Amino acid sequence: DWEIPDGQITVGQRIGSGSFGTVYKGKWHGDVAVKMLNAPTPQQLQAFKNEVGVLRKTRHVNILLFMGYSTKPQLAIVTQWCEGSSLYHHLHIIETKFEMIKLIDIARQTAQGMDYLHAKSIIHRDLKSNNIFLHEDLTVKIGDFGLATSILWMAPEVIRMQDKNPYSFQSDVYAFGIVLYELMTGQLPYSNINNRDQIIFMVGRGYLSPDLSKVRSNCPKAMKRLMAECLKKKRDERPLFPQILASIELLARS
Ligand SMILES: CNc1ncc2cc(-c3cc(NC(=O)NCCC(C)(C)C)c(F)cc3C)c(C)nc2n1
Repeated sequence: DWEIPDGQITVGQRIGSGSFGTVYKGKWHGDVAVKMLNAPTPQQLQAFKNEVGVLRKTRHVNILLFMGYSTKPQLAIVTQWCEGSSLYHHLHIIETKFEMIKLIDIARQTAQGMDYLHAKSIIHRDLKSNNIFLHEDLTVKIGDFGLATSILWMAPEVIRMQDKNPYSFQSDVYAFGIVLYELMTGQLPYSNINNRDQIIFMVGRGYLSPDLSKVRSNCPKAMKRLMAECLKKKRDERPLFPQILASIELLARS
């Protein structure tokens, strides 16, 4: 079992809070991250069993490591502690300038993790650079580091919400396409539009899409074509991760 026996965790500094939990740094055989999700309602009890259920199906280096869960006093999920910042932070907050080979490597490791989740029939549903951690500044850890459950990474069919369920291996691929655009541009899509509602309406109709012409000239053609393919408006034109990963792997070998 992964139940952490009671009172073994030394909860330290609070890292963040939102409507759906509070996250702390803890001590449990070393540093850990602890997310505490509250007396708990049945909506909350169910979301807890779901996240635990999904986490415990994963053992891969590019996916954040689940370590256990506590049930009392509060519902809590315990994972490894990550050191450093999200890809979002590096690209758009402290604007780190990475060597092309490092951008491509970030791309590779994210594709590795996603390929993995999908091999297990796990749809992420919220992949964004903010949920890509660069641990030790070198290793990608995909998780969900947010506390609020996000439109720039949302596939057109997700926005319309007309074919519901709209989430699919392919909506994840789209999001990943938006991550590659960030990698290869240093920027978020649609930065010259300052109106959320319109981006929403325009992406969902296919009126607006990421400006691929902004892609750095030192980016390999093959990476640019991969981006355009992932970003495809009609979901089943998008490659899946086995194909996505093989491409990044192929181009890196050059
Ligand atoms: C800042 N460092 C750091 N390290 C580790 C961190 C770990 C988490 C975290 C994240 C999750 N959830 C989580 O990552 N869910 C998505 C998993 C999936 C990719 C398999 C679909 C959790 F259940 C518990 C915790 C503690 C969070 C929210 N933030 C973290 N922050």
